[PDB]
Amino acid sequence: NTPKDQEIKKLVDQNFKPLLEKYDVPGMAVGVIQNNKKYEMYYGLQSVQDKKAVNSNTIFELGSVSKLFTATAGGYAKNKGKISFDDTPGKYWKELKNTPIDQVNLLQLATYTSGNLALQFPDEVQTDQQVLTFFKDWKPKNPIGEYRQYSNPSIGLFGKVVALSMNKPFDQVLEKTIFPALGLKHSYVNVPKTQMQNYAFGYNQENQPIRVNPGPLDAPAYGVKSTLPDMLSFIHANLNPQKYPTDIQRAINETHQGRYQVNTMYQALGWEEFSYPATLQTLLDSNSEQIVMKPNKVTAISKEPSVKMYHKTGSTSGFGTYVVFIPKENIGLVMLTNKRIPNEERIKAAYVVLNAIK
Ligand SMILES: *[B@]([O])([C]N1[C]=C(C2=[C]C(C([N])=O)=[C][C]=[C]2)N=N1)OP([O])([O])=O
Repeated sequence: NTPKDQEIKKLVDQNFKPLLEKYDVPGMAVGVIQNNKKYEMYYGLQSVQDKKAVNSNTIFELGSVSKLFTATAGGYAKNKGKISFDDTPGKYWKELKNTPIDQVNLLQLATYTSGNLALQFPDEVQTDQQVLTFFKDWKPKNPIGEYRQYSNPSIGLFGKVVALSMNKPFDQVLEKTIFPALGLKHSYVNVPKTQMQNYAFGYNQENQPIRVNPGPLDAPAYGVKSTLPDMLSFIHANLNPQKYPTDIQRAINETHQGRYQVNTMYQALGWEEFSYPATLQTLLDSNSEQIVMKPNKVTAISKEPSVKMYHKTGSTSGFGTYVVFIPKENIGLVMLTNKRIPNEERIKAAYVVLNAIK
């Protein structure tokens, strides 16, 4: 009676479109993939001052969704035998050998359980020497492996170690190896001069234009930029790993493996994992201030569900991201905004749309 493309458009209009007015968001891209059919919805402006409309070429900052590519790079290196998750960083970054940080394994760095790493490096840490000094001077606090504290330095160090293991800088690992293996054409650590015209401005809480600041180990933690079509291709790879070459197939499957529990949230590699079907409140609880900002004692997985779903939020000063996929239903959703909106609104909108689709 109404074509599938129009039904998805109507659901996204009902649930995502009102957030633009509510939070004064200049631009938004919402993608759905179902049964290998991609649906792209674009709203508003990539640049207010240049009057440039959001389109399929628009490049957004992914923020912490960048961690999913770092995790994928880690999975790739492990399954090629370049690293083991039981290894310590000193094995690859020789200047960390026999330092206290060398008592933390790569899996613990990737999944934020060092027991003494905060969300950000200190502001003063900028250069490679300052990053090295920081990790050399690092001392434990909580028992290693027992406490989850969401941390850019933690997965940043994991990223740097993965890069050393593949004998390339981290930016080249993604741009030359991982992005091409996933078939991504417009995904960047460094947006080249020829694509700056497609790079959206972010907008802060006063709707002033801004972009991400350079930082220590930024690329592996929050430094990736992508388009809606690329992020839908990335969700396709996660929904259909069997259709990709062996190396990247095993990489993707590695990122789906739950490592521990924090109540109903299973920490996989980058991805957060949930028993499917999941309640809205289970997905909302995953990004509570308690889980995101504070240390939490982890428990061993005591119930492994047969059927799972996965999501990840991402924010920079000027951009919001949300990606979610459900293997059982062969469906996923990407939301990109050039203004931060509350995580709860991203998760709720996606939940209603993915549960409403026939
Ligand atoms: B990640 O996005 C955690 N997160 C937020 C940021 C960040 C970085 C900047 C910047 N200009 O460097 C500004 C604001 C925020 N880095 N890492 O995960 P979630 O939990 O979705 O915030």
